Amino acid sequence: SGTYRDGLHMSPLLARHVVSLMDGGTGVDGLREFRPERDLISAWSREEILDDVVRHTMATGYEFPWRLPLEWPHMMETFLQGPFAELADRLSDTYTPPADLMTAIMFSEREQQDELIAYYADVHREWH
Amino acid sequence: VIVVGNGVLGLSVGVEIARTRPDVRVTLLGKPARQYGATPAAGAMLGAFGEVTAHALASEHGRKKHALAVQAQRLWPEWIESLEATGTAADGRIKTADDTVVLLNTVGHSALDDANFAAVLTALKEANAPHEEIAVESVDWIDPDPNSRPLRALHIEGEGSVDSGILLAALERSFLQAGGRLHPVDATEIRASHGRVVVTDDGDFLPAGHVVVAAGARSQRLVAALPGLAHRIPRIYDGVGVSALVDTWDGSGPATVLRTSNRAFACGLHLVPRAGGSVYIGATNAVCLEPRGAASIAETVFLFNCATHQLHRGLNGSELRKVQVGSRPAPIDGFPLIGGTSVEGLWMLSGTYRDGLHMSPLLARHVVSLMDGGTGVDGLREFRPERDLISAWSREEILDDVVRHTMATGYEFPWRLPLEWPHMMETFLQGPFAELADRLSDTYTPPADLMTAIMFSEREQQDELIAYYADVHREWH
Amino acid sequence: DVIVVGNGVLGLSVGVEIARTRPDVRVTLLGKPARQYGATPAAGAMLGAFGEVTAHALASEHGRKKHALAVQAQRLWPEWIESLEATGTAADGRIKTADDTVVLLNTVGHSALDDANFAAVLTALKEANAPHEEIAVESVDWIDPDPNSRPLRALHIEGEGSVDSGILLAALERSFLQAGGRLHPVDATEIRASHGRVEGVVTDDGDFLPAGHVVVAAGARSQRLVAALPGLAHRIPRIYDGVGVSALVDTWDGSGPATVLRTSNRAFACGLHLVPRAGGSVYIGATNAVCLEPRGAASIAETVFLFNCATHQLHRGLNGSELRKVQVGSRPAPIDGFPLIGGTSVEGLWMLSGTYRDGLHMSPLLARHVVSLMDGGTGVDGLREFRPERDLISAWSREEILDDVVRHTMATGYEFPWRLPLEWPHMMETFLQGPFAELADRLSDTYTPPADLMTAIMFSEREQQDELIAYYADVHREWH
Ligand SMILES: Cc1cc2nc3c(=O)[nH]c(=O)nc-3n(C[C@H](O)[C@H](O)[C@H](O)COP(=O)(O)OP(=O)(O)OC[C@H]3O[C@@H](n4cnc5c(N)ncnc54)[C@H](O)[C@@H]3O)c2cc1C
Ligand SMILES: Cc1cc2nc3c(=O)[nH]c(=O)nc-3n(C[C@H](O)[C@H](O)[C@H](O)COP(=O)(O)OP(=O)(O)OC[C@H]3O[C@@H](n4cnc5c(N)ncnc54)[C@H](O)[C@@H]3O)c2cc1C
Ligand SMILES: Cc1cc2nc3c(=O)[nH]c(=O)nc-3n(C[C@H](O)[C@H](O)[C@H](O)COP(=O)(O)OP(=O)(O)OC[C@H]3O[C@@H](n4cnc5c(N)ncnc54)[C@H](O)[C@@H]3O)c2cc1C
Ligand SMILES: NCC(=O)N[C@@H]1[C@H](O)[C@@H](OC(N)=O)[C@@H](CO)O[C@H]1/N=C1\N[C@@H]2[C@H](O)CNC(=O)[C@H]2N1
Ligand SMILES: NCC(=O)N[C@@H]1[C@H](O)[C@@H](OC(N)=O)[C@@H](CO)O[C@H]1/N=C1\N[C@@H]2[C@H](O)CNC(=O)[C@H]2N1
Repeated sequence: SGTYRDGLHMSPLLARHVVSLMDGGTGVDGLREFRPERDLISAWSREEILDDVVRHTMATGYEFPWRLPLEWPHMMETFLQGPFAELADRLSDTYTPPADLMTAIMFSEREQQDELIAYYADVHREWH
Repeated sequence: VIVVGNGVLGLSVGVEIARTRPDVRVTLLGKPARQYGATPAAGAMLGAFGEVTAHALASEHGRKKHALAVQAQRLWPEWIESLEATGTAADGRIKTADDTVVLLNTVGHSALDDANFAAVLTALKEANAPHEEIAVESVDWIDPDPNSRPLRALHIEGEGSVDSGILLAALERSFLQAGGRLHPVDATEIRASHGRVVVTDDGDFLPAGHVVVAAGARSQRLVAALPGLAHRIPRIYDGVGVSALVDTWDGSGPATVLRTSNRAFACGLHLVPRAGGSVYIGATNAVCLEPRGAASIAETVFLFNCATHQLHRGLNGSELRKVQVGSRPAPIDGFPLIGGTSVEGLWMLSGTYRDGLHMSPLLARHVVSLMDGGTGVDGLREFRPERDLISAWSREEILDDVVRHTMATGYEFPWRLPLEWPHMMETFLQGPFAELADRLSDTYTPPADLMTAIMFSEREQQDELIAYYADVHREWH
Repeated sequence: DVIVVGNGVLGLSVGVEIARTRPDVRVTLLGKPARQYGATPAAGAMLGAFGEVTAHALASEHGRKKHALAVQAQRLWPEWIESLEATGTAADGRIKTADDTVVLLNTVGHSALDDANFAAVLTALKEANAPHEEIAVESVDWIDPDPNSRPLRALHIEGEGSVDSGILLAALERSFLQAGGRLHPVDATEIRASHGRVEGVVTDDGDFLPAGHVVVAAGARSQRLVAALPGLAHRIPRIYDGVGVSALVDTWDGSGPATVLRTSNRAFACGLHLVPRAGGSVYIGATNAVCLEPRGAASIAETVFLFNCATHQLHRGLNGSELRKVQVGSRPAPIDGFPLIGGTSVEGLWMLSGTYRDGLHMSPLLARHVVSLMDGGTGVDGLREFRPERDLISAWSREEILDDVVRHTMATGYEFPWRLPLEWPHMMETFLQGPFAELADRLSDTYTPPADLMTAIMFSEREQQDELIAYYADVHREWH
């Protein structure tokens, strides 16, 4: 599971991998990293993800595509940085959600954000 | 008597001093270039009811300003008669229209345009002013883009316009006729000693027992060099305004002023009729911490786009005669600086922002009455030039207003964007403006027009304002 | 005595060349400092050769000749500038403002113009062995476009540059005086000829100036001036006003690009370009509308369109930059789409006009051509077809022009750029064909106006259309 955009494409390879593991083999070399039972992976710095989430947020405008005064995109770029930086810091000292999930958390209810702070904390206690 | 400044205010007080005191020599300073001059860039509308906003009529200070504008309106017919009397047919007519039509369209924020249309209607009813809501199909001349068209229209009777250029010529002519002397140089410094009252930019010195400062946006910078007055006269900034003269495709023009209510950050759309197949369109407004003598591309495009879509598509193929730029004197606390000073013989007539020209006859009569030992006009006492910064609104009201006006710049464009985006911008604008207001001062909050300028200024310019606000608190509290 | 009528780039350029190569003769140049309707002072200006290439131009014999002349003109510019700057000092300023041009391809226009014209420019550069390369858009210096208006392809053309048209005019005036030329700041009212020879020029102050040579380079007024002579009303092709709007902008930070920045030519010979200037200024242009009467002022529409394209397609920083000046000049727009260069049936009467978008670029070559002809030479080979005294050229079939005028009409939509329901462009394509086909058939059995002029005629008054039907008929009777 957790194949997001390309499980269907990878299906023949992923199926062969799991069957090899079930038969006492090692399957496909690179897939060991993606063991289902693991600490949350941190593939990017908080800094990389905060740049990415602001860039992707701005991209939702250009993809529409919007038409607006030329000052406005510069205003939105600078006023988006603070709130996303604040959310990332509030969520966990160690884990940063990738951009796709961070925007969903940003626009979720306070209760759902607090539940994620608890989840991230409980995962840290289990693995640190 | 020396009048410093050759705008509508300087020349209007100059004319009234010269006429009512034939004993005294009155000299008026300022150059024909009229650098940063608001008056020559003005249409201009004799704006009283047209200037009504919900926000203005919710503060005590705003309801006073409105009352003065209504009083000023009554002086205009005899003031024009008395200025045209010193000239001939060939000098042209000061008055270009008697009536104004206010248009409501959807090319703006509902939170400004809907509220302000209702407030104008209300203020007209309260004052028993002659007006009626008319069918949009009965408004003459206009040919808007259907997607930008008005759906409601308001005819205001006896609210009109003047040619600001013919007004200036008539004031100069009337000043000379009454014995005034025009010296085409700029004041560099006001000289005072032992608390009593000009060095000019050619090096000369002119003595006087009365100095009236009406130097538009430069008025406070000139008086603030005197001892203590740096933190006792409220700062005046440049409300930079862009307008245009257009020769219409067929030489036609509307019989009335055409306008919207005031829009984001005291911008607004209007067309003022002119003689000889020309129209005036205006006007943008941006508070700048340093003066600027040239229109931006953005200001030009916005003014032209609004006029062609919301007023007449015929303006699209019409010839651009002139792009005009002037500085509305923008007082830091949002109210004019009119009257006497702690220095004997030193008077100030400035910080009139959008409507100094309209109020000129009343403001001139007020200052002359004060100079002759009178009390002048009742309601103008609150606008003493030497004062603590007025706080006409709560920090909360101003933070709601600045976010609303910021959003309005979008709806006025008008923008097209995903429907989630306006909600995102509303919530993400609140924090930064709240943070700026708290950082600037514990006591003073700049009005919205100035707050947005401060928000997008350099850190050095923000820090300088924090020092200014602190020094003003120490002087007055 | 030689009299040059006109003080634009063409008049002054031929003036300089006559004065320099004939020190024996007195050369007098007419025209006032106001330069009313003057194309030259409103120009950036680009030394446009490859940048001016369109698919449509390079599909006609007459268009491939014009291109060849523009390539020839380019080779003269380095020595021409050297020879003009040599008569001045450092403090007079540099004529050259850039050496190179970047052509940008964005989607703020019709694919049928911009895609076809980008390919045609690339092809014409390859054919002429001109130094150039397709570069990464990320490697174009200075530009900061709106992402939705950004270029996705860019073409660096080496040795295709720009001049400050104002410093060029000053350097031409200076160089003219240095070579013994005399400037008389009045306008010609009338050319006098008798027994098929030039006598001289009546000026607007009432005076009469005698001469054995008169060169007319009065821009858009050139044909109206020569047509008063016997027979010539229907023997010299009419020139109209290609009214052009440009602007000088002081950039927010005093910066400017190192190269010319431009698109290919767009709807009705409009186009977007930025020409570098000294002292924190840039030139942006340029609109184009053929007008049947002259117009001295930009429209609101022209100003907004120029500013909107520059701020979105070139640099968003121009949005907050200060407008110094809106400039208006008249491109001399010949009715048959080709210049009027050379000799006349009247001895001593020469004409140098109808250069539309690229008179300034071709000036050194056109000046050398007319001087060679005046000295009994043949001048430049390819310029014979553009004799000023001619039947109207028919460089394209009526069919080609009707396809072109509809395509350019549609392009005015895509260049805005418009947003409308997807059925609407297909409806407009089909409903535009009939009216333009009807106009072309009504105007003449033989002559078809080029697209730029046809749209102007389409939206002119019935009286102005009828006058053109009479003109075209009178020209047919004179030549056929
Ligand atoms: C719009 C879209 C476009 C896509 N395009 C591509 C593409 O172009 N290329 C590509 O490679 N992939 C594409 N994908 C899919 C991507 O590859 C996925 O990662 C992949 O399909 C996941 O497959 P899955 O079998 O894990 O999950 P699913 O396809 O979701 O199958 C899981 C199934 O289990 C069932 N189920 C749930 N709970 C239970 C239960 N308790 N007991 C039994 N059954 C249960 C569900 O009903 C469902 O049928 C796309 C997906 C979407 C949504
Ligand atoms: C775009 C625009 C539109 C407007 N529209 C309207 C309208 O519709 N209705 C309306 O009522 N009003 C309008 N106004 C004007 C508004 O009322 C102003 O508040 C008013 O014009 C201010 O007049 P003033 O004499 O105080 O200043 P100004 O008109 O600026 O005159 C001050 C003069 O002092 C000169 N000066 C500066 N320094 C010195 C010095 N050291 N010595 C001497 N002289 C000096 C300046 O060059 C200038 O000429 C408009 C203004 C602008 C810019
Ligand atoms: C907006 C715009 C942009 C341009 N951009 C470019 C560019 O990027 N690159 C380029 O190569 N070229 C450019 N051009 C110019 C183009 O090449 C023109 O074809 C060229 O300038 C024509 O030169 P001219 O000397 O024939 O005309 P003009 O410049 O019009 O000169 C004619 C002069 O004669 C004067 N005159 C008129 N009547 C009389 C009379 N009776 N007697 C005496 N004098 C008279 C006029 O006032 C005028 O000054 C541009 C032009 C415009 C309008
Ligand atoms: N790039 C040239 C161009 O677009 N030509 C147009 C063209 O012929 C038709 O429009 C489309 N879109 O095809 C046409 C429909 O009326 O209007 C044209 N535009 C004009 N003509 C006006 C006059 O010269 C005076 N005032 C202006 O501002 C000019 N604007
Ligand atoms: N009606 C006033 C207004 O919209 N104010 C803007 C406002 O403060 C912010 O933008 C929004 N939309 O809220 C802000 C973000 O930089 O820009 C403001 N506008 C400007 N500042 C520029 C400078 O004065 C010089 N050149 C221009 O062209 C001016 N335009």
